[PDB]
Order: sequence, then structure tokens, then C-alpha cells
Amino acid sequence: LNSDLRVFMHHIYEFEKGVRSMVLATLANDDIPYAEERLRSRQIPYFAQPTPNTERTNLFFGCKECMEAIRLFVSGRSLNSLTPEEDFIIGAMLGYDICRQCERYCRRKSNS
Amino acid sequence: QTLNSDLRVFMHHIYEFEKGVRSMVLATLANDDIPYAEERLRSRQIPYFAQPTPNTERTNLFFGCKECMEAIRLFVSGRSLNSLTPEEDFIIGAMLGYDICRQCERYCRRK
Amino acid sequence: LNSDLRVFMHHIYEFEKGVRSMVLATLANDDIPYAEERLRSRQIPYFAQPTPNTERTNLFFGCKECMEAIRLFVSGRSLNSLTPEEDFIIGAMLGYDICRQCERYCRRKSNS
Amino acid sequence: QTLNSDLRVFMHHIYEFEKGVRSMVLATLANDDIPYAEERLRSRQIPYFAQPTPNTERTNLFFGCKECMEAIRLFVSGRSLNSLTPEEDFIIGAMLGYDICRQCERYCRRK
Repeated sequence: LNSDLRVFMHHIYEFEKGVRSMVLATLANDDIPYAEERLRSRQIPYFAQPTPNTERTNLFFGCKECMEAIRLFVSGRSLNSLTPEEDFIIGAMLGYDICRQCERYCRRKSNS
Repeated sequence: QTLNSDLRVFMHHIYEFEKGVRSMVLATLANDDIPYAEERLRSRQIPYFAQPTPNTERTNLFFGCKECMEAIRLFVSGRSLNSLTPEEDFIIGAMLGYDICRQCERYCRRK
Repeated sequence: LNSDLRVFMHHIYEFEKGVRSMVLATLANDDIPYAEERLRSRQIPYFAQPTPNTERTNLFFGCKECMEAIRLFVSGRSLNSLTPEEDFIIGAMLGYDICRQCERYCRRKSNS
Repeated sequence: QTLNSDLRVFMHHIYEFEKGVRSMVLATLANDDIPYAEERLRSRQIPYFAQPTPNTERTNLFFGCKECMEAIRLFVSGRSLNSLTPEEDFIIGAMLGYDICRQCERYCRRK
């Protein structure tokens, strides 16, 4: 079990205790089968998004409702190409403080 | 106490915000009641943003952290809450303290 | 529908949208049947606690797990007789900010 | 990056705290790693409380809001995390950002 994976497992423990409603883990393509097996053993919903120009995959996991949501606007897009609104909602799903998210939304709207 | 149900809820929401249950509150109040409401908010140092309503003799009074006050000014000013995109809708719900998995489902339904 | 009840209904709307995991409403004994019916229509778990020396009842509602929890230490006791620990956990169940709760715990431990 | 998995998680937790996902973090680290960890925390202005561990060459490093730092000093100092009452256990979990309904169930099991 490599470093990326030891860290993924830690995220699983936190999701189970209900720290947050969604997690994003970036892993090597080769480590994705194993990561997904660990999620399936626990019945934790997930959505994998391969990154076109790498051998790395964004593995989202969390409540089913947010898996269904991230598919409707993250599918086939880059995460750095999200609107300030889409970014707010990603951060909120990830468990970020809302006032914090309100601040970076304003910053996106102002800093441009 | 000696206040109407709208204002009891309004005060209740002031307590929630003060207890940190949520970052923003939307209160809708009769226009004769907002001088009192704004006095309460100013007294407690609570940032707010007032705006009109489809139903004329009422005012939407948002209050909460200054961060979200500045965010809502940016997308709610001059606009009905029923005219928002699904993404705008999620953001507003998230700011009001609504469960994020619930928001995801609602988003999926609209979208 | 009286003032206490118009306000209770508002709490129901907030619980449904998932603002918090538990709510406490204090109502007249006479208004409790109606309040409980509204909770049952929505399948919202609840626990009523009559207040001995009044005609008022503390109606807790929220997730089943916290209903089962408040029964193990609130049953047959006054809410103002809770330890600083029990108070922390009540506030946390009610959705209060945790740093806030850490502050009032310290204050209970210090202010005595 | 060039840091070990414990420290990547440690940094990750620093980001969570900074993003306001949770009010407190418990990191358990090898003793040679805590000078670095404390430097990171001091640099970012993050309050912390270090304490020993059943497993000798390791240190429990709690960090988070000053409010909860003062709370944990009060009931964790000199004490193993496995010696806590069910109520103490709930409080610690709540401070770490654990779902409150989950905490209620765990509390019921112990109690």
C-alpha cells in the first residue's frame, strides 16, 4: 500500500464518521481498482473521473445524492474550468465552511 | 414574548446565527416590523441585506456573516428568489444551512 | 393555530431541509397531540418530556439516534440540572457551532 | 510532496481546519516529526496541544480553534483517550467534526 493509498484510507475513515458528505482523492490509474474495492466493501457511493492527459484519476466518494450531482456538471470537464458558482458548490459538498465559500465566491467575482 | 410569531421566529433565527447553527438567515417580514428588526440586528452587530418581495407589503431581510451578505448582494440584488439558476439555488440553500446531500438531490431534480 | 404552533411548524420546515439533527420545542400540553401528529405525518422521530410543575411539554424531534440518546440522560430530569458535559452534547445535537460549545463548556468549568 | 504519509495527512488536516470543515484535528506523529509539525502550526497561527501516547515513540498533537484547545486541556490532559466517559467521548468526537447522529448512536451503544 503506497502513500497516496495510505492517505485515501484515512479519508474513508473520516467519511464513515460523517466529517463530510463528499471526498475527492486523486490516485494513480493503477491504484483505482483497489480504492474502488475498499469503497464497495463499505457500500460507499463513488464516481471516478480519469484525467485525460495523465495516468491519474479523480475519485469522488460520498453520499449518493452528491455523486448524482457531480455527474451532471463535472462529467468530461476540467475542475479548474468550473464557474465561481460551480466551485462554491464543490467546496460546500467537500465540507468547507460556508462563510469561507462566500468569501472565495466574492473573491472570484471581484478578483476578475 | 410580547412579539408576533414572525418576530419570535426572527429572534429565534438571531439566536441560531449567534449559536452558529447556520451562516445566513432569510426572514420575510411586514414592512411595519422591519424598523424593529433592523434595530435588533444593528444592536447585535449582525450584518444584513433588505430587499423587496412579490407580495408588496413585505420585505425579505437576509442576515448573517458579512461574507455571505456580500455574496447575496452579488446575485440576489434586484432579482426574485424564484428566478435563480439551479446552481444559484444550491448556493442559497447551502448558505441557509440546508443539508448538502439534500441540496444535491434538489439540484438533480431541477437539473 | 396559535403562536407557539406557528413557530413549531417553522422548526419542522428547517429540520426537513437538514439545518440540524435535533430541535427542542416547548409547547402547551394541549398542543402536543397536534404537534406529534404533524411529526408523524412526516415520519420525523420525536420524544416528548412533560415538565412536572407546568402545563408545558418539551418536545424533542430529530434523527432517531439522537432521540434514543436523549432518553438515556434527559428522561425524568430537569434540563437546567445537566452537567457541563451533558449541556455540550445537547447544544451539539441542536446544531450549535462546536467552538462556541467548547467556549461555553470552558465557561461552565471556569465560571464555577 | 517530499513528506511521509503521516505528514501529508497532517498537512491535509491543516487544510481542512483552514477550510473550516472541522473545529479540531487529532494527529498522531512520530516524535522526530513533531518539530516540523509544530513549526507548520505556529507559522499558520493554529493553536495546538501536544501530549504523550500508549506507544512511547509517538505524540498526540491536537490542533484547532483556541476554544476547543482549552476544552481538551481540561479533560484530556494526563489521560488516555480510552479512559474517557461516554459523554467525554461524544464531546471529543463532536469536536473532531464527526456526524452528531452517528455520535448519538455510538453514545447509545456505550450507554
